[PDB]
Amino acid sequence: LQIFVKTLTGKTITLEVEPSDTIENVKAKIQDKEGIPPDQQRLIFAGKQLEDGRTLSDYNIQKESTLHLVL
Ligand SMILES: [Cl-]
Repeated sequence: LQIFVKTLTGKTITLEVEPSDTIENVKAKIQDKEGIPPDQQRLIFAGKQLEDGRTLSDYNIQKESTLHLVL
């Protein structure tokens, strides 16, 4: 599954994940890519706040979906 994550400057991160990856797993991938600590990351998809212990499939996140890092 390929997804995009936009940082707070609009920089695009491209990630490879599985549909049942947790948001915690995605946060670790963003940390590796950009150095942003997971506890400072807050992710939104289609206006929905994503929780660390839930999965991408729980939120209907699909191929080429874009997630946003927010304050
Ligand atoms: Cl896992």
